Amino acid sequence: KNPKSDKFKVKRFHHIEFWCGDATNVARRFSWGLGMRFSAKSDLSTGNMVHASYLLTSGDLRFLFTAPYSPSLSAGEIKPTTTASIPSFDHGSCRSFFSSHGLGVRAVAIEVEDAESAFSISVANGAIPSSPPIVLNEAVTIAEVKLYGDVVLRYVSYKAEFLPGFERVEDASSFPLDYGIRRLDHAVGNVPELGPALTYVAGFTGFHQFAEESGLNSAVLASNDEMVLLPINEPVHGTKRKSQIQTYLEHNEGAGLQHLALMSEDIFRTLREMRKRSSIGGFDFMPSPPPTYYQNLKKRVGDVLSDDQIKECEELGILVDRDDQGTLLQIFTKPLGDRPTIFIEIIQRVGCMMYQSGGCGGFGKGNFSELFKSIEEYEK
Amino acid sequence: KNPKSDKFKVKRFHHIEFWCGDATNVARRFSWGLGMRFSAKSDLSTGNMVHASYLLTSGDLRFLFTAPYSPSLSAGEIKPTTTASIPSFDHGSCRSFFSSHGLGVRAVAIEVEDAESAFSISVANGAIPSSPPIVLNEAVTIAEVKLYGDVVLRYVSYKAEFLPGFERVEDASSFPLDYGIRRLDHAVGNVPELGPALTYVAGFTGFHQFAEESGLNSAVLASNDEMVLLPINEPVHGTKRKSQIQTYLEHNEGAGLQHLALMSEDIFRTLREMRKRSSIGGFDFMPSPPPTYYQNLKKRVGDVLSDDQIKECEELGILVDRDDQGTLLQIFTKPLGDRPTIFIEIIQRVGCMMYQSGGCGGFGKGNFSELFKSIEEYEK
Ligand SMILES: Cc1c(C(=O)C2=C(O)CCCC2=O)ccc2c1C(=O)N(Cc1ccc(C(F)(F)F)cc1)CC(=O)N2C
Ligand SMILES: Cc1c(C(=O)C2=C(O)CCCC2=O)ccc2c1C(=O)N(Cc1ccc(C(F)(F)F)cc1)CC(=O)N2C
Ligand SMILES: [Co+2]
Ligand SMILES: [Co+2]
Repeated sequence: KNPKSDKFKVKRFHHIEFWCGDATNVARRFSWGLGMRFSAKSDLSTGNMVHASYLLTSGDLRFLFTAPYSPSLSAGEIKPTTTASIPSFDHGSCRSFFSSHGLGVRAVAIEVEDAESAFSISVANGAIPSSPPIVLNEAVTIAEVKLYGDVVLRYVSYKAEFLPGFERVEDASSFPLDYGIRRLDHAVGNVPELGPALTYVAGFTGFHQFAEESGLNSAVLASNDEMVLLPINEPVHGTKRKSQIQTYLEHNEGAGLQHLALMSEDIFRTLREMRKRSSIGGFDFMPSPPPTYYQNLKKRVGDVLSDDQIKECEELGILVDRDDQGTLLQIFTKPLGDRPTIFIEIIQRVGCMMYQSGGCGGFGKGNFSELFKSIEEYEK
Repeated sequence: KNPKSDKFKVKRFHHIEFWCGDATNVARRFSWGLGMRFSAKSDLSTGNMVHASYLLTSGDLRFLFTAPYSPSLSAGEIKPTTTASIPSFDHGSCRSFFSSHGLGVRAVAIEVEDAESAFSISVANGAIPSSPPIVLNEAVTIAEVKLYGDVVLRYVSYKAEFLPGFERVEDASSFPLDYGIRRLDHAVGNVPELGPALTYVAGFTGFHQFAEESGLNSAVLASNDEMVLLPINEPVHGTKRKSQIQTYLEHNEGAGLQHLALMSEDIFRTLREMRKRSSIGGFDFMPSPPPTYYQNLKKRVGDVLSDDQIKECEELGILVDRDDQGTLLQIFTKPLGDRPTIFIEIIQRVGCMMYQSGGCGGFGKGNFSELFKSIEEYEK
């Protein structure tokens, strides 16, 4: 059931902002590893004396990487005279975030009809404000509320690129990489206590719960058309193997964003291209399932995937799960940086055609059991 | 003249250590951009709860990238019980370094006969101690003194890999990249005042001055066999164009390492390979000289380089300078990270055969004049 209870008009995921120590090196690594092109910048060369911010895009997916300059460059500025292009940025907040959590997501940004109204309604309904609505060049409004940990939910609304004060990137440094990634499917938080986290976020958004022994409990919040999807996990303590959610919270110094799931238009091509680059600057993937997992795929999805398509999943280490509505192909990277905290998921969904409805096939929760069983069977 | 006045036995450059916010992303970017292989690690997977450190190698060149974990992982440790593999590491020092200077070189490490003796003699002769000699697994001794700014000169000595507590990297993640870089030729500091910097460093090492209108004054300190080369620059103020040394000091928050010069066995292949990767995760190069510069090469080095070899320099943007002893091919990257501070030089030297003596052909100081003249001529 979908009660369509959003308290303001939400459109789509807009961008994800990483707070970094050095934005240049993270952005270049991510660009090569994920096949995202450099699309926009705001830095010293554009008159920004406060922060360096680089935008990568692939389809509709937008990854922003931001780091502070020396405060001495902007010491004479005040907020009314700032050269920052993102007015919510603060040197001390950014350094404190990074020192506490390491490399990770500061902002999950969604596009809304009216960022000022979304902010006001959110705070009226319990959201903890983080940055008030600020209108940029009479063209874009941006506002921020706390989501979980030190992650903010950022509202952006457009009267009619990316943000005022960003410049389009010179063609020569804009190499048109593309491994097939097209949009952000969902963004997932880890928290110590799921209940209070859900109540808080659903309280101020009106997002509804989307319909759904090893590590976690989780629930998913969704916008009216279920295209903005925000799962949240909590640990399940005193287990046989240690909870990966608890490990996250230990190494992250508390709650934060756990993973970003990136939809591909062709998950086979995306994984071929990403895996070719794992050991030359790109991303590594989690250890692949045993061959028993792929033999068991025939009985589970043999009506969705051909034998060749199942063998292609096996070559690439792709996992498969299935709803009553549709089927999910997914795979997980190793952690994106030094700490065993944030990672990326690549996904593609099949079914639920009307356009494809959001969350078709679920989130792969069946693959916890299915992986465990396949490895026990492979021990044989 | 070389008075061979080293106060202790110095062998060669050993490694360069970058202090990072996230060592993983910097190391992966550098590996792809420079063609260096992952050779060793010390991190959570090796029992290090303090710092993540990744070693890249190309020939004899060794680049170490280090970042701190959450102090909470090691809160119960004391120095006698530390799990750090580099005992001089300190969470607060590293975060303060990075917040102040951004991504850059913390340690210029040279191999010596006896790191404890080099440390004692250095401090007896005016060196400011930074980390005392510490013997690692009865096998390697490491000690540190201040060089300039927050950069340390690190002494390492071996009784008989890399460091105890580092593990050799699993083959699969060790892709054998190689664009031809073979060793560190020189490492260059920027300081506000050259005189006091020279007197200090030459005072405690016994390094001698190596024989040599636009931005700087500089001098070069050299070990007995002139294979350890440490140039130092100061700004020249009140100039037509602004001093690049002064710009460095402003954006770096004071003195620090300006550039690393990396010798290639085949600078043509290195630059072909690096330039292919500039816009897909690698490094960019400074704007190339005008064609007049390459026409002027015939009169300057036409007895060293063929016309084809001169045309190959032109295709790759390589600069050329010449001593009375030998000839230098060189080129400079754009800054390695967000700030206009540290960059890399790629070099190859021709002449001075006996092995090749250190510093053959100089450091390219003639290319300041030669670049200016060529651009004025190209304005035509
Ligand atoms: C996160 C995740 C999802 C997932 O998408 C999801 C939602 O979207 C919302 C509902 C709840 C949820 O879990 C689905 C399947 C899944 C994992 C998973 O996390 N794992 C471990 C794992 C550990 C450590 C690391 C790293 F080392 F990188 F930190 C990466 C993956 C292992 C594994 O076997 N299955 C099958
Ligand atoms: C550093 C340097 C050397 C050099 O090697 C050297 C020694 O080894 C010791 C003696 C003194 C010294 O200078 C040699 C030639 C040279 C430069 C040079 O720096 N430049 C500018 C330049 C600005 C900014 C940036 C960056 F934006 F990346 F910060 C990179 C290069 C411009 C240029 O035209 N010539 C010709
Ligand atoms: Co997921
Ligand atoms: Co140089």
